[PDB]
Amino acid sequence: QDDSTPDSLFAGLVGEYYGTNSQLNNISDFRALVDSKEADATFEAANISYGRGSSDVAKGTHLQEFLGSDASTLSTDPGDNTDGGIYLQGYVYLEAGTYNFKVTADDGYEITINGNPVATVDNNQSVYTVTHASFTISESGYQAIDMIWWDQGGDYVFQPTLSADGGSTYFVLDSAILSSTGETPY
Ligand SMILES: OC[C@H]1O[C@@](CO)(O[C@H]2O[C@H](CO)[C@@H](O)[C@H](O)[C@H]2O)[C@@H](O)[C@@H]1O
Ligand SMILES: [Ca+2]
Ligand SMILES: [Ca+2]
Ligand SMILES: [Ca+2]
Ligand SMILES: [Ca+2]
Ligand SMILES: [Ca+2]
Ligand SMILES: [Ca+2]
Ligand SMILES: [Ca+2]
Repeated sequence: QDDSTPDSLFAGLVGEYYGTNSQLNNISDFRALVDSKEADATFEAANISYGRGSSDVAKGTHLQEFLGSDASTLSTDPGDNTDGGIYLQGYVYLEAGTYNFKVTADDGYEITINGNPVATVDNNQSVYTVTHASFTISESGYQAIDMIWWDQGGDYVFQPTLSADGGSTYFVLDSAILSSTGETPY
């Protein structure tokens, strides 16, 4: 806790959605959007496997469809924009050891753990899956995590999977291991 507002405890990350009518070309553009205003909607990101869909995430009900099982936690239904994206933050339970992400996305994204980038695509792209380099966790427990992802338009998908076993199996980040505050969710 770091202010005077109690924070919701749930098995997920704290999600924020931002839309814009400017072009998002890269991570910097999306982070600047996040900095520029209050979120257009908030949600609980408890099953981080979104899309795929078409015809712009920021239009109509496409965000709801993209978020799927998480859309019932939306604070509002945003109005139309051309471009948009999400900012997720909270905690993930990981034992000490080596891990790596494998992420399918359109457009780009950045994932950080304990403040260090561990999976980055700093550009727009049609759907593509990257196997990212491995990283280490020094101490078992809840690790800080954040993610950004955006859609510049067109198709959209975001599925960042994680392997604990050297790339032999991967899992989606979901309510089994996510925490919004770092306390244990029940
Ligand atoms: O290559 C850009 C070109 O492809 C289209 C096809 O619909 O968009 C694709 O590529 C974009 C990244 O440049 C993705 O954002 C998009 O989702 C994907 O459909 C066109 O919009 C543009 O012709
Ligand atoms: Ca607080
Ligand atoms: Ca903001
Ligand atoms: Ca809408
Ligand atoms: Ca879905
Ligand atoms: Ca739901
Ligand atoms: Ca655009
Ligand atoms: Ca796109």
